[PDB]
Amino acid sequence: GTRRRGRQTYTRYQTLELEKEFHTNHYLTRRRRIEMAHALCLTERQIKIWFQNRRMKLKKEI
Repeated sequence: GTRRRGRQTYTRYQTLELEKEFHTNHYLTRRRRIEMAHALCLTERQIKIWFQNRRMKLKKEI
């Protein structure tokens, strides 16, 4: 039905579960990414995007 959805946003529930994750680990593995697809209930590539935009927005660690 709806496979080609056009949305470039994220919900608090996602931004949160994604924030804490990036805080604990810097790099996400293949299996680790899938583990998030369940809790977050999103595509496997969706997570990569949040990491590509986030990791790019920030730099180094204070």
